[PDB]
Amino acid sequence: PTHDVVGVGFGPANLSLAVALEESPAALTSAFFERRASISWHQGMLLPAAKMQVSFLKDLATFRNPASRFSFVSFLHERGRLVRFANNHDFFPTRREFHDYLEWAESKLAHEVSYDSEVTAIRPGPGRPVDSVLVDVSTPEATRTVEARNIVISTGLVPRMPAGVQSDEFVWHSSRFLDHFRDRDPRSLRRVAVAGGGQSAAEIVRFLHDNRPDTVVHAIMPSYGYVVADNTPFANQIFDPAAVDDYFDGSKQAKDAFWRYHRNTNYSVVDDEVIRDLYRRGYDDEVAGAPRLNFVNLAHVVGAKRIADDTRVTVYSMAREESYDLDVDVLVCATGYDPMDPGDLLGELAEHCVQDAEGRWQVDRDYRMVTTPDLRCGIYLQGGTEHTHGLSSSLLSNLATRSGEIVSSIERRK
Amino acid sequence: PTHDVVGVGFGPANLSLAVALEESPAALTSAFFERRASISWHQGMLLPAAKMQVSFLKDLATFRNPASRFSFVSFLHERGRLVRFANNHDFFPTRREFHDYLEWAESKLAHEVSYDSEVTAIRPGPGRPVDSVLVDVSTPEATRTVEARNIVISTGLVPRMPAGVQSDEFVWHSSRFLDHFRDRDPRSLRRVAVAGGGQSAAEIVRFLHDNRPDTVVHAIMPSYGYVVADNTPFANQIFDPAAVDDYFDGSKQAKDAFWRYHRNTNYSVVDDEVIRDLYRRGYDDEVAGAPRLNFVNLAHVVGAKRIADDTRVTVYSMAREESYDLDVDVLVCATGYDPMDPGDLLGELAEHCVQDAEGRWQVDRDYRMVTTPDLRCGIYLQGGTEHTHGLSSSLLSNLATRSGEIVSSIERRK
Amino acid sequence: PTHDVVGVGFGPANLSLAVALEESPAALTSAFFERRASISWHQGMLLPAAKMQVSFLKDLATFRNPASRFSFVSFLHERGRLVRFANNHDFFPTRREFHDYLEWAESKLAHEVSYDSEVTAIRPGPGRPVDSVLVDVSTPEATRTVEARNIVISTGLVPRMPAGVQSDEFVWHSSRFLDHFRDRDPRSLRRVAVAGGGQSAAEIVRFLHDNRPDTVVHAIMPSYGYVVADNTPFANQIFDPAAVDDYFDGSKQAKDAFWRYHRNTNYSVVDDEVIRDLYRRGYDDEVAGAPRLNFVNLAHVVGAKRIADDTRVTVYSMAREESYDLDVDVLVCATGYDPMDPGDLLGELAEHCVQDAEGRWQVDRDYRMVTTPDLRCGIYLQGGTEHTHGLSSSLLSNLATRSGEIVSSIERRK
Amino acid sequence: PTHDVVGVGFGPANLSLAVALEESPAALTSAFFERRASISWHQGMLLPAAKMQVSFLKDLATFRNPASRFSFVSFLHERGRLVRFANNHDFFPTRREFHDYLEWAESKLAHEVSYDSEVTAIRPGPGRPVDSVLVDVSTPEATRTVEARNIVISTGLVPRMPAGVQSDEFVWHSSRFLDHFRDRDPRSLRRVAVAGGGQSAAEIVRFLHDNRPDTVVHAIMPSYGYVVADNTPFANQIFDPAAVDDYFDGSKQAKDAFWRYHRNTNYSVVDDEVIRDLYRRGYDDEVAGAPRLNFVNLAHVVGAKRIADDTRVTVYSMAREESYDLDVDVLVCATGYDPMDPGDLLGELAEHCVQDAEGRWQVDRDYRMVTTPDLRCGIYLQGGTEHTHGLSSSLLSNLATRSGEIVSSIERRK
Ligand SMILES: Cc1cc2nc3c(=O)[nH]c(=O)nc-3n(C[C@H](O)[C@H](O)[C@H](O)COP(=O)(O)OP(=O)(O)OC[C@H]3O[C@@H](n4cnc5c(N)ncnc54)[C@H](O)[C@@H]3O)c2cc1C
Ligand SMILES: Cc1cc2nc3c(=O)[nH]c(=O)nc-3n(C[C@H](O)[C@H](O)[C@H](O)COP(=O)(O)OP(=O)(O)OC[C@H]3O[C@@H](n4cnc5c(N)ncnc54)[C@H](O)[C@@H]3O)c2cc1C
Ligand SMILES: Cc1cc2nc3c(=O)[nH]c(=O)nc-3n(C[C@H](O)[C@H](O)[C@H](O)COP(=O)(O)OP(=O)(O)OC[C@H]3O[C@@H](n4cnc5c(N)ncnc54)[C@H](O)[C@@H]3O)c2cc1C
Ligand SMILES: Cc1cc2nc3c(=O)[nH]c(=O)nc-3n(C[C@H](O)[C@H](O)[C@H](O)COP(=O)(O)OP(=O)(O)OC[C@H]3O[C@@H](n4cnc5c(N)ncnc54)[C@H](O)[C@@H]3O)c2cc1C
Ligand SMILES: [Br-]
Ligand SMILES: [Br-]
Ligand SMILES: [Br-]
Ligand SMILES: [Br-]
Ligand SMILES: [Br-]
Ligand SMILES: [Br-]
Ligand SMILES: [Br-]
Ligand SMILES: [Br-]
Ligand SMILES: [Br-]
Ligand SMILES: [Br-]
Ligand SMILES: [Br-]
Ligand SMILES: [Br-]
Ligand SMILES: [Br-]
Ligand SMILES: [Br-]
Ligand SMILES: [Br-]
Ligand SMILES: [Br-]
Ligand SMILES: [Br-]
Ligand SMILES: [Br-]
Ligand SMILES: [Br-]
Ligand SMILES: [Br-]
Ligand SMILES: [Br-]
Ligand SMILES: [Br-]
Ligand SMILES: [Br-]
Ligand SMILES: [Br-]
Ligand SMILES: [Br-]
Ligand SMILES: [Br-]
Ligand SMILES: [Br-]
Ligand SMILES: [Br-]
Ligand SMILES: [Br-]
Ligand SMILES: [Br-]
Ligand SMILES: [Br-]
Ligand SMILES: [Br-]
Ligand SMILES: [Br-]
Ligand SMILES: [Br-]
Ligand SMILES: [Br-]
Ligand SMILES: [Br-]
Ligand SMILES: [Br-]
Ligand SMILES: [Br-]
Ligand SMILES: [Br-]
Ligand SMILES: [Br-]
Ligand SMILES: [Br-]
Ligand SMILES: [Br-]
Ligand SMILES: [Br-]
Ligand SMILES: [Br-]
Ligand SMILES: [Br-]
Ligand SMILES: [Br-]
Repeated sequence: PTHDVVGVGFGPANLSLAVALEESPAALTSAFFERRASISWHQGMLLPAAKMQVSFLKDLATFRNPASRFSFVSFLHERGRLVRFANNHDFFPTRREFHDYLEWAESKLAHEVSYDSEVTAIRPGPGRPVDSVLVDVSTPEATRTVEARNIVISTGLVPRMPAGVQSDEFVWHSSRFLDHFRDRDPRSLRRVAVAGGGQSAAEIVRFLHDNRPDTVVHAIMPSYGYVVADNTPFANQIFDPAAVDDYFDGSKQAKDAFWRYHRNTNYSVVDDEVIRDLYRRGYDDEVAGAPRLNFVNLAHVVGAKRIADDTRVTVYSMAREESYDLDVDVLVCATGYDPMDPGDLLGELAEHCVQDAEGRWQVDRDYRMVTTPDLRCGIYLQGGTEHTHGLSSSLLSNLATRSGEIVSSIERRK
Repeated sequence: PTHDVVGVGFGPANLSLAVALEESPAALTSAFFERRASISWHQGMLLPAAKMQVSFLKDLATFRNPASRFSFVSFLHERGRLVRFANNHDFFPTRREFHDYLEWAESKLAHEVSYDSEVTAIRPGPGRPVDSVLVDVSTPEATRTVEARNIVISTGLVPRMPAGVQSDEFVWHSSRFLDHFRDRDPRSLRRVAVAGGGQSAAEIVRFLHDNRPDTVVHAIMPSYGYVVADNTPFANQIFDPAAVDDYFDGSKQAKDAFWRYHRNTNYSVVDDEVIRDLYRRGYDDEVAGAPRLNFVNLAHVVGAKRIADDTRVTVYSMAREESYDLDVDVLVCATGYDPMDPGDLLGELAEHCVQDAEGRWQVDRDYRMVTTPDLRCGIYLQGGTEHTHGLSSSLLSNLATRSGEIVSSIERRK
Repeated sequence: PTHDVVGVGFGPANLSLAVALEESPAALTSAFFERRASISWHQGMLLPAAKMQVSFLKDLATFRNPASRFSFVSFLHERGRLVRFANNHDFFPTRREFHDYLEWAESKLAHEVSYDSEVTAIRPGPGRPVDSVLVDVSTPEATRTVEARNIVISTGLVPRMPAGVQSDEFVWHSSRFLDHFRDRDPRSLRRVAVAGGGQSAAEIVRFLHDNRPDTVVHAIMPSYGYVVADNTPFANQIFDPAAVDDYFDGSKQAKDAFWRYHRNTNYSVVDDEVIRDLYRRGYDDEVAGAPRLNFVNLAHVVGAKRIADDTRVTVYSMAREESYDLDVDVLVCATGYDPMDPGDLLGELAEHCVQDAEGRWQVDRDYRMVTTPDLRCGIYLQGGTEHTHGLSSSLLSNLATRSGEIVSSIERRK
Repeated sequence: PTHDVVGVGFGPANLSLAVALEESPAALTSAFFERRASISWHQGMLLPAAKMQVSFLKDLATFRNPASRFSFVSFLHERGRLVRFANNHDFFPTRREFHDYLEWAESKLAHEVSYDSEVTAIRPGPGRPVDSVLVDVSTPEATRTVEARNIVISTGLVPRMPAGVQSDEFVWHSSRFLDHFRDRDPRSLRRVAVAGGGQSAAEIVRFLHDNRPDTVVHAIMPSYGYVVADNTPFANQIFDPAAVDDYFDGSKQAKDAFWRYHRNTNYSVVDDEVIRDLYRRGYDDEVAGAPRLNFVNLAHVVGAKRIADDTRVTVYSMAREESYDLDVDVLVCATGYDPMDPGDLLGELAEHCVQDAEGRWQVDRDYRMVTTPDLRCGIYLQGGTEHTHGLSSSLLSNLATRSGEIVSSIERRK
C-alpha cells in the first residue's frame, strides 16, 4: 500500500497539511508520524500570558479558505468564546489558547495521526528511476516501514546552545524551561541567569521576576538593552505569500537585503509590551530600593560549570574585553535554534538532491526539493527553506497557503 | 403568491435577515422592499476616515455561522485584501469599506431585492384567524399589494432636530451632511456651526477642520467638552446576545440601570481617537496663532434663521442662562435620531397588537410583536425594541443572532 | 504668639500650602497640625503597580511655579531617577513613588510640621470683631491652644460604607484594605467579596486575583460591568483652574451639567488599563477551566453579618428584585467617601458663616468661607468645596494654583 | 578683547551652551556667531504635525538643572500652555512648538548673539604655546577677527545626496523640502518621487499624500517597506549621559556593537505612528480604487536628469538588477547627512590636534579635542563625536549635560 504522501512530524506545519488534504477534493491517501505521544507545540515555553507572534487570522487555513471549519474563529465559536474573544480587541491569542486550538483541530481531523512514531530514515524505493520512498518508523513496540510517492518533512527547529556549553541539570535551553522549572524547589532557584537578547529570553526574565519576588535574575545579552520587534504593517508584509514570491524570485543581493533590513522582526528581538513591562518592573524595584533584575549588556555566555552547589557561568564582557565568572543556581540559554535540515534523515537519497552554490539544498517555489532524474518522488519541505523562501520558513505566518501549495503540487504531479 | 416573509426596508438588518434565510435549510419564500434605488447605508456620513462602531467580527453572519460565505472575512478574501487587512491589526473597518461589504453581500445573495419600492401600509389579511397580512407597495410606476404570512419591519432610525429648528437650505441634519456638502461652492462655507455632543458631531467638526485650512467651526455641545465613548471589553458585552437575555428578562429597575450606567457607549459620545485628534488640532492651531475651532460648552441650539447671506443661530448658554446669536454660513445638527416606530405602518393592525401599562408595544424575546389571538401572523421588529431588548436594538452589534432567531421563530411556527 | 495661618491636617493639600508659603516672598508665620505620626496618604490603598490619577506635572507647585524646587521633576533628579523616569514615557507615577515624593517634599520644607496633633476644635478669639481664631490641639502628652489670623481646613474625605453595613474584623472599607490584608493569613482569605464599581474596587479585585492563584473573588457592582474612566484631554480640562472659574461663575444649571456629563472621570469609574487586565484575567481563567472572578452585575450589598467562620453578605439583585446571602471570609467595601465637612470643627464660628438656600456654606472664589462682618478671620477650605468650586475639590489636579490663591488671599488681606 | 569662549554656529547645541554659561556662577565671557539671520532649526522640515524625536524633558537644561528658567516647562508656563500641554499626555512636542521654544529661550538669554556672521576660519593666536585662537568672521557688511581662549564648534550636519545626484531646481534635498515646496504653484507638483527609507522620507510622503488628493508619490527605499524606529525605554537609554560613558570607555568592539544593534533608533528608521498612518492611507486608497502611493521596495535612486517638462529619475531595482526611468515633477532626496567635521574650519591648528589609528580626531570625555603641548586652547565639539562619544553626538537627547560638561571643563582649566 503506497501512500500518496507521508508527513514526517506533526507540529502546526503538518497539521496545516493534514487540513489542506482533507479540504482538498483530491483523493490523496496519507499518513503522519509524530515521535511524541501527542501534539506538543513548544510546551516548555507556554508561559502564562505569553502571546502568539502571529494574529488569529494567520491560522491553519483562513488565508486559503476563509470559511474553513478549521479556522481559529470556528474553534472559538465551538468553545463558546468567539464573542468574548472579539470583545477583547486583541489580534494575538495567548500561546496557551493557540495550543488548545491545535489540539482541537487535530481532533476534528478525520484521519488519525500515528503518535509515538519516530521516523528514523527515508530510503529509496525499489525501481529505477526511484518512483517512491520507504519510510522507516519506530514505535515503542516494533519498527515498520511504509512507502509513499511523496514526503513532507516538517520536523521543526533544533535547539542551539552557546558554543562550548552543554545542557544539563542546571544548564537549560529555553525550549525546556517549564519542563525543568515545574517541580523545581523554589528555594533552589534564588538566582538565575538568562542568556540571550530575544523574545524567549525577555519572556523568561519577566516570568521569573513575576513568579518569585526573591529571585535575582541576570539577563545576559549581546546588545545594549533589549531591542524591539518590528510589528508594523509593512513588516508584517514580508511574511505574506506575495513576499515569498519576491524573495524566491529575487537575486542573492535582494535576499541578503531581506535578512539585513528585516531581521529585527520576531524571535531575535522583543515585543514592545514585554520590554516596557520589564523596564517598569526594574523602575519600581529601584523606587522600592530592592533591585533584582541585573541587565548585563554587551556580553555573552562563553562557558558553564557546576561547582559544588553553584553553576558557575563564564561571561565575556565586550566593553572590557575580559571574562569573569558569575555564580547562579541555574543558567537558562534562550539562545535560539538551528534550522530544520532534511539532509540527515534523507541518507542516501540526499545524493540525488541537487545543491546550490553555497552547498544548500535547491528547492522549487512549491517547496519541492530539486532532484536528479534519478529520483522521481516529491520531497517537500516545511521548514529548512530559509535560503530559498525566506524569513517565513520556520514561522506560523503562512500555514494556509504553504500547505495548500504543497497539496496542489502533489495533485498536479500525480 | 403568498410569501413566508416580507421584509420592510433593506438596510443591514434586513440584509442580515436575507442572509439568514439563504443559509437556513428551511424552505422559506421571501421578498424585500427598499424605497431607495439601491442599498444605501448612512451615506451622508461616509466621511473619509470614519470608522465602524463594531468590529469586523460583528458582521452579517459570523457569530451565528463562523464559516459563512457572507462573513466580512470572506468579503476581504474575494476582494484580495484579507491579508492586507489582517496586517493592519485594526478590528474596525472604515465605514466606506463596510458599505462596500454590504453591497458585495447583497450581490452574492441568490434572491433579488425590490428597490424603488416604498411600503406605504400593512394591513390585515383576508379571514379569521388572520393568517396573513397585505403589504401595499408604491413603485415609480404603479402600486401593488403583496401578501405574507410574516413581516419583518426594519425601517431604521428617524432623524431628530433640535426643538425649534427645521432643516432647510442652510440648516442640515448630520444624516445629510455629505449630500449637502458635496453640492456647495467650496468657498461658500467659511463659517460652520455643528450642534451636538456625540460621534457624528465630532467627526464632522474634524472633517471640516481637515478639509480646508480657513473654515471656522463652532462646536456647540451641552457638555463641558466631548465625553469619551466606553469601548472597553466589559462594555462591548452589553451588546452581546447573552446580555440581550439579561436585559429582556430583567426588571424595570435593571433595564433602567443599563441605560443609566451604560448610555456612554456609542453615538451619544465620542471615540477616544477622534477626541484626541480634535484636541491636537486645537492645540497646534493655538501654537500657530490661528485659532479656528470654537468649542462652545454647556450650550444648546434653540433656533435658526437666515438673514441675508447669514444663518443666524440662536444659542442658549447654560452657564449664564441667557441666549446669544452666532452668525455662520451653515448650521449642521448632529442631534441624533428617534427610534423606529412600528406604529407607522401598522394602522388597523395595531388593534391586534398588545400594548403595556405605559402604552409601548409588547414584544417577545424572538422579536415578535405580541398579538391578540385573532392575529396569527408574525410581525417582527429589527429596531424599535429599545424598551424590550435594550441598547443593541438599533446597532449592528448583533445582526447574526437577531436575524437567526427571527428566521428560527418563523420556521418554528410554520 | 499669633500665627498668620494655621493648617488643619497635613495631606498633599496642606503640603502644597506649606510649599506655597515658603515660595511666597510674603512674610507669613504658620503652623500645621497632623493627627497621625507622620505624613500618610491613602496608605491602605498603596497597592503594587497602582497609578496616580493625575500626571506628574500636576504636582505640588509646577503649574504655579514651573521652576519650583518642590516639583516632581526636582524630586526625580535628586533621587537620580529623572532620566530613568523620562525614558518610560508614562505621565502617571505609581502611587508608591508619589508617596515618596510627598515625604521628600515635606523633608525639604524649612518649617517643621506638628505631628500627633489632632485639632479638636476651632473657636472665636477674644474681642469684637473677631480678629483671630483659637485652635485646640490634642497631643499624646497634653492639650494646648494656638491662635491664628487665618485657618485652612484640609482634613480630607471621610470613608463611606453602604447603608446598613458597619466596618468590623471581617468587613473593611477599602481605605484600610492593606492595613487589614497584611495582618492576615494567606489561607484565611480564600473567598473575598468586593463591593463597588469604581477604581479602588477594580484595583483590589485585580490585586487579589494576582496575589494568590486560589482566591475566589466576588465583585459586586451596581452597573453591568465596570464603566471606563474618561481620561481624554477635554476631560482633563475640567480639572484646570480655568474650568474652576467656569464652574464657580456658572449658574446652578451649569454646575449640575458638570456633574451630570462628567461624573465618569476618576474614582467612581475604572481606568481602561485596569479594566482590560481584569477582563484578560477572566478570559485566561476560562481557557484554563479555572474560574475565580465572579462579576455580580446590577447588584448592591445591603447587609453583612458574621456567622461562625464566615461573613454573610446580603446582596440585592436589581434584575431579580430579590436579595440573597453570600458567604465569604471578608467583605471589602470600596464604596467611596463623603466630602470634607468644614462644619465639623466649627462650633460657635459656624454661626458667623453664611449658608445658601439649600443650607450649604457659601465660599468665595479664593476658597474663603463667606462670613458675617462679625468675623474677620479667613477660614479657607481645601476640600469641602464640591458645590462651589466643583469636581476638582478633593483631587490633586489643582494643588499648585489653589494653594497659591489661598496664600495670595491671605497676604492681600494682611 | 579676548573672550573665554566663542561658539561657532547657533543651533540648539550652542543655544544650550549659552544657557549653561548663563546658569553657571563662573564669570565666563562669550560670543556666538551664526551665519543665518536668525535661529533656524531644520525649517525645511517643519511639516504640519511633525514630532520631536526626544521628549520635552530632554530640553536645553532640565537634566542638569531641574529648576531651570530655560526648561520646556517654563516656556509652556510663560506661554500659558503648560496645563493644556500636560492634559494631552504626549511626551513629544511638535517640531513647530519646539522651534518656538528655541526662539523663546534665545530671547530670554541675557547675552545677544551675532547673526549674519559666518565663521570662515579659526587660526592660531600669537605666541607659543598657543593660548588663544582667532576667529575670522564674515558679515555682509565687513570682516573681522575675534580672539578666544576656547572655542566650541557646533555647525551641524551636512546634507548628503545619493552618489551621482546633484540638487537642482527639480532635485531637492529633504532639508530644503518646505523652502522649495512653498515656492511652487500649489498645483505644480502632481507627481513626486521621494528617495530614502527614514523618518524624513516617510514624513514627506505622508505630507504629500495629505496635502493634495491628486498627488502621486513614489517612495523609493532600499528596504522592503519602512522599518520601525525603536523608541522603547532600554533604547532611549543609549542616549543618556551614562551610556555616553559606556560607549566612550568601551572597546572598539563594544562601540561597533552600539551602532550594529542600535542603528534602528531615529532618523534612519520611521516611527510607529507615521508608518501606520501611511499604511492606512494606502489601504483606504485601495478600497476607494484610487491608488496614489507607490512603494518602490529594495531600490535606490541612481540618477536624475531634467528632460523638457519632466525630471527623469533613474531607479535601480535590487530585485531584478535593472534600472528604469521614472518620470516625475520633482525628486526629493531624504537621504540623510554627513557628520560635522571640525577639520573644516581648523586649518593650521589641525597640526596640533592629535588623530587616532584610522585618522580620526582624538577627543576627551569632556568633548575637548586632544592636542599637543603647543596648543593650550580648548577646542570643543558639539557634533562630530560619533566615533568617540557615540549615537547621541548629533541629536538633542543630551543637550543639558553635554553643555554643562563643556562649561565645567572651561572653568576648570581657567
Ligand atoms: C517559544 C517559541 C520560540 C520559537 N523560536 C523560534 C526561533 O528562534 N526562530 C524561528 O524561526 N522560529 C521560532 N519558533 C517558531 C516555530 O518554528 C513555530 O511556531 C512552529 O513550531 C513551527 O511549526 P513546525 O510544524 O514546523 O513544527 P514544530 O512545532 O516544530 O514540530 C515539528 C514536529 O515534528 C516532530 N518530529 C521531529 N522529528 C521527527 C521525527 N524524526 N519523526 C517523527 N516526528 C518528528 C516533533 O516532535 C514536532 O512535534 C518559536 C516558537 C515558539 C513558540
Ligand atoms: C453615522 C451614523 C449615525 C448613527 N446614529 C445612531 C444613533 O444616534 N443612535 C443609534 O442607536 N444608532 C445609530 N446609528 C446606527 C444605525 O442604526 C445602524 O448602523 C444601521 O443603519 C442599521 O440598521 P437598520 O437596517 O436597522 O437600519 P436602517 O439602516 O437605516 O436601514 C433601513 C432601510 O429601510 C428603508 N425604509 C424605511 N422605510 C421604508 C418603507 N416604508 N418602505 C421601504 N423601505 C423603507 C430605509 O430607506 C433604509 O434603507 C448610526 C449609524 C451611523 C452610520
Ligand atoms: C485610593 C484613593 C481613593 C480615593 N477616593 C476618592 C474618592 O472616592 N473621591 C474623591 O473625590 N477623591 C478621592 N481620592 C483623592 C484623595 O482625596 C487625595 O488623593 C488626597 O488625599 C487629598 O488631599 P488632602 O490633603 O485634601 O486630604 P488627605 O490626603 O486626606 O489628608 C488629610 C489629612 O488631615 C488629617 N486630619 C484629619 N483631621 C484632622 C484633625 N482634626 N487634626 C489634625 N489632622 C487631621 C488626616 O490625618 C490626613 O493626614 C482618593 C485617593 C486615593 C489614593
Ligand atoms: C528633519 C530633521 C532631520 C535630522 N537628520 C538627522 C540625521 O539624519 N542624523 C542625525 O544624527 N541627526 C539628525 N537630526 C538631528 C539634528 O542634528 C538636531 O536636531 C539638531 O539640529 C542639532 O543641533 P546642532 O546645533 O548641533 O546643529 P544645527 O541645528 O544644524 O545648527 C548648526 C548651526 O550652525 C550654523 N553654522 C554652520 N556653519 C557656520 C559657520 N561657519 N559660521 C556660523 N554659523 C554656522 C548653521 O547655520 C546652523 O544654524 C535631524 C533633525 C531634524 C529636525
Ligand atoms: Br500578524
Ligand atoms: Br460564541
Ligand atoms: Br492587536
Ligand atoms: Br525558545
Ligand atoms: Br536600587
Ligand atoms: Br555581572
Ligand atoms: Br510563529
Ligand atoms: Br507560499
Ligand atoms: Br493555496
Ligand atoms: Br465591537
Ligand atoms: Br487576500
Ligand atoms: Br483594534
Ligand atoms: Br436657511
Ligand atoms: Br437636512
Ligand atoms: Br448622523
Ligand atoms: Br453572547
Ligand atoms: Br443581570
Ligand atoms: Br490662539
Ligand atoms: Br461653561
Ligand atoms: Br452601529
Ligand atoms: Br438576540
Ligand atoms: Br441564531
Ligand atoms: Br523656595
Ligand atoms: Br503588597
Ligand atoms: Br492628568
Ligand atoms: Br537623573
Ligand atoms: Br501617559
Ligand atoms: Br466581621
Ligand atoms: Br475598616
Ligand atoms: Br479607597
Ligand atoms: Br487653567
Ligand atoms: Br469557565
Ligand atoms: Br487624586
Ligand atoms: Br484655582
Ligand atoms: Br497661584
Ligand atoms: Br526621549
Ligand atoms: Br499654563
Ligand atoms: Br507619549
Ligand atoms: Br610653559
Ligand atoms: Br536642495
Ligand atoms: Br531631513
Ligand atoms: Br522587491
Ligand atoms: Br565645522
Ligand atoms: Br534630535
Ligand atoms: Br555627556
Ligand atoms: Br553637567
